[PDB]
Amino acid sequence: VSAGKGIDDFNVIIEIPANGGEVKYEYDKELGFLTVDRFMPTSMRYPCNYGFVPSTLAQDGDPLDVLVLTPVPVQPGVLMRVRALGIMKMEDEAGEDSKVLAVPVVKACRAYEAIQSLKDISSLLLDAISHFFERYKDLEPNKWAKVKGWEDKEAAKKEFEASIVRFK
Amino acid sequence: LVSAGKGIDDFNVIIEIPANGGEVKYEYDKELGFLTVDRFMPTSMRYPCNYGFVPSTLAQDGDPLDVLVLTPVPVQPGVLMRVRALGIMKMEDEAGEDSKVLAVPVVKACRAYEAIQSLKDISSLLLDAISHFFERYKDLEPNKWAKVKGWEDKEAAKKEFEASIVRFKEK
Amino acid sequence: LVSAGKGIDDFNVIIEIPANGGEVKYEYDKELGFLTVDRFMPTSMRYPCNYGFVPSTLAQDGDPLDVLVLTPVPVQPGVLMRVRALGIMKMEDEAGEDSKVLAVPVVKACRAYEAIQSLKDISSLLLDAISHFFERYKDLEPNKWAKVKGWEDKEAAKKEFEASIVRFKE
Amino acid sequence: LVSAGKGIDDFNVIIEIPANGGEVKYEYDKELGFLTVDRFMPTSMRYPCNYGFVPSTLAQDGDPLDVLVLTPVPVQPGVLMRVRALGIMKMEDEAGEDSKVLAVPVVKACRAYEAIQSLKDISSLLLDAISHFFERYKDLEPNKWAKVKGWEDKEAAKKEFEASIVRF
Amino acid sequence: LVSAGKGIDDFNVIIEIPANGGEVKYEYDKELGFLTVDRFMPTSMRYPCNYGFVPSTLAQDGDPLDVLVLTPVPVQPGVLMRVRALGIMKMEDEAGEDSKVLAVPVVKACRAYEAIQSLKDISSLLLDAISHFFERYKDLEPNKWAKVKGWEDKEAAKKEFEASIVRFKEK
Amino acid sequence: VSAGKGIDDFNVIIEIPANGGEVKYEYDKELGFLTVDRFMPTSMRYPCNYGFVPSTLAQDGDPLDVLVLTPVPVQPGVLMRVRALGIMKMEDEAGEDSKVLAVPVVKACRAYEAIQSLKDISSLLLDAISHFFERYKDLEPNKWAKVKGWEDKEAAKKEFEASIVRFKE
Ligand SMILES: [Mg+2]
Ligand SMILES: [Mn+2]
Ligand SMILES: [Mn+2]
Ligand SMILES: [Mn+2]
Ligand SMILES: [Mn+2]
Ligand SMILES: [Mn+2]
Ligand SMILES: [Mn+2]
Repeated sequence: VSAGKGIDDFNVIIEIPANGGEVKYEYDKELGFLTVDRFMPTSMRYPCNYGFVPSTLAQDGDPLDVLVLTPVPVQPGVLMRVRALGIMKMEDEAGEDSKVLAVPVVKACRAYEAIQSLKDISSLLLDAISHFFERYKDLEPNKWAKVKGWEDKEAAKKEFEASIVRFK
Repeated sequence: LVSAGKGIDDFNVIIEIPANGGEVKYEYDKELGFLTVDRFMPTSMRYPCNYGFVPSTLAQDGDPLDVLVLTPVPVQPGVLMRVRALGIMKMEDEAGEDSKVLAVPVVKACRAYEAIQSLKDISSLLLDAISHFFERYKDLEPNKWAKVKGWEDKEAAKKEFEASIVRFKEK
Repeated sequence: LVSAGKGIDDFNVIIEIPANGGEVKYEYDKELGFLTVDRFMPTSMRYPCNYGFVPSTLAQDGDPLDVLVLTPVPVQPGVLMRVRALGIMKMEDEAGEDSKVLAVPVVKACRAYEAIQSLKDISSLLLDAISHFFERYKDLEPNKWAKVKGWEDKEAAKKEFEASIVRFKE
Repeated sequence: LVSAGKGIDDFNVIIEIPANGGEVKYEYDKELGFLTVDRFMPTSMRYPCNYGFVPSTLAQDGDPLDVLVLTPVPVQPGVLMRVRALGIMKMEDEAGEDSKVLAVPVVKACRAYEAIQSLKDISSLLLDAISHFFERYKDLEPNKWAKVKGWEDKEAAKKEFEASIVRF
Repeated sequence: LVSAGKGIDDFNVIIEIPANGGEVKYEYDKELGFLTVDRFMPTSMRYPCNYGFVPSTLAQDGDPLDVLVLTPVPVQPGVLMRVRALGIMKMEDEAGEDSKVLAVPVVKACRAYEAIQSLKDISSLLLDAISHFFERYKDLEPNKWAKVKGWEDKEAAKKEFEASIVRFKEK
Repeated sequence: VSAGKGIDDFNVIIEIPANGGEVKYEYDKELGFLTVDRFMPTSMRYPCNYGFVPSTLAQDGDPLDVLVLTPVPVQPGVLMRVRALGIMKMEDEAGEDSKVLAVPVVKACRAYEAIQSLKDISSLLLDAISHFFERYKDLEPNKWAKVKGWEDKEAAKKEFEASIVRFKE
């Protein structure tokens, strides 16, 4: 699967739906199956859809992670075309592991057409997202996470581009 | 790789939208081998039944044959079913004519529907709700519109089905 | 395709029906690479746990080994997971012996079930509800029936497991 | 407090268990004016239709008349609705005879079921599913049994309804 | 006896239908003290927001004043909440006037909507979806009719609110 | 509505269902309605049903808070009979506001019949519960909570009885 055209139109395979999280799925490219990663014994729920960009490689060693805001949750395993608004910088027990924040391309979501950059997102929503990643590992032995903050679309673009070159 | 099936009485449909869904509209991409997001519908309308297509077919629309599938409960998108046609809904939108085959699961899959053999056996109010949905689900989309002409019997459905298999074969 | 896993303590399962599902019975078609509708259940019942099969195995009924998977929340149909067996539900139906392994996610995947290590750690009522389900869910289907012999330990589960793999490899 | 309604073609039902429900059984406490928890049920059985009672009636078992209500979608427990009878399910359990009126919403409330005027209008397969539920849902409790004698017409339903209003 | 509340910036609403619901429509019965079933909708549509009424008010149609309430997530039918008006949707049905106040929760209850103070703060796409719904939701119901005229401002909502209180008091 | 019989069989009116919480309901005794308190900004859900014991009065000025563990979530606004397993001690912005932990009476839930004390509950569940009340007001200015710890049924009973007294005055 291609990574997509670019930062304004790239592909994302959804692993976890908005409002999900009690079970964490991970896509297994080798087997071509959506797989169970872990059951999360906590009261936290994903504030948005969660997935990765195919044909990319982040420092983490996994494909680039993506957070996707949508009007309603998307079924895990589904592929969708999105555009970046910015990027969330964070680190966990493994190291640095930022997540791009995206919405669907205009062709797929007219309701979000007015949302063009990170500033068009309420700080409240960003706070809730940051809060989720700050705390969702609280009850997991040996696991932790710290959100450094948010950066703009250009930062997202750079990490996206660098992610393409790192792949192949 | 997936056959259209045996015939009008037992053919394959891949479900893209579950009954009562539509807020998010999925579409299967044969090239990628993934169910994909087509669009998010901003309208208050919801699909009145399951919606999908017959693999290995080609309608006059240039897209695989559309199929509405009535079932006791909604089916998960991305799932393949065996169905049988009861008839076909004729309509027209901005892109011209279009038709939707109306089907139910084969008897083996749904004994409860065995007595349903034709459009006559479907609640007139259900057929009306299906018509209304397609009449109305494009109301808020710019440069798009739709109009339902009427319903036609199983034989008409059979003709469109057979023809769509031919078009596919010749591609 | 997909291996069965390494052992009775750590093997692969593809989920076909989610816990609390069943109104539609799905089956995974390996030849087509699609989850398919098997049939719609006429009875007003629901699966008491997730239901699936072990890839690259072959039970006596001609299908891969059946597996019942207990999880904190239902798993989406079509998903592959890593599990470990607690025991096996011995049963026969209209097509012969078709026993089903009872499993839970491997520790790595479910810390909440770390303490569960045997059937005896499972609620007695739950096991009863599971037996009752398979005894009854085919009531309104002509010529279909089930008789559950009873539950047996992990060792019974292992032999059945390490026997279905032989049939498949042959 | 709350009347039984106008008649067999239009009477009141307080819903206690929604169609597809059953994992938790509610019952309405008239003395407190609250919907309460009755019991949680282990069985994998789910109610094949909505379940409730007619207020201001008295059945054999000392409780108000039981009603099964078929609707296009489940109804929230604790809600009051106006229904019309199609017939009556005759049955006996370990505590004696305890029939249940089968009903649908009045026409003004559900056009969809307008064509359903009597038991004959109900598929025998749905009746079997309902009968099966009440015969099996107490299986996990030995020495607790249930037997459905069969289904009787609207006139038999009307007799029991009026008889139960008498006792009250 | 539940009062209408303090005023247009803080009044009471009893929710009857949750956002995204509607397949069953409920009505609160003050006389019986029960939420009741009004009707089942055949149309394949869902409410674009929560729907309820202001207690201790009387609209021209003999029922309490209708209110549409936008919230972050659906509210359970039968629940009371404190809201503030943004405007009013003018509409008529088969019998006559049946306008509906549009509201959001008071700031105390919903911080996230603090910046929303007038209709212009609501996306026109949502308002269009709401208007479309009320124009079309009776389409399949016999002897019913609806026509949405447009949106009016907070001052208009206030007028209607205060008058409907007057009517109630007048008996 | 009375508080019920005692610590082993008392009445709870449910306000928030297990797995709910996005809308925080609160029962208004004056109006006789379940009402919206506020919408919760965090991406979290109650790890169990939440409610109160009628005809009680805790120190914060409200009826005694109760957490009820059930096999499935209970509809908000419903009354149920429960039995205490223990009590979660904690302070919030409004001061000491402990919450009794309970399960249904045996008649209502025979599956929980063997659960008689906190020891009988998964420690991971207790941790998920403590964590929830520690964090659920994170994005709420001037609201905060400190869980002191879990205490036994006798502790629960003492608080229960003390809340009865306060209500009676
Ligand atoms: Mg705070
Ligand atoms: Mn990563
Ligand atoms: Mn088409
Ligand atoms: Mn089998
Ligand atoms: Mn009875
Ligand atoms: Mn009105
Ligand atoms: Mn409190």
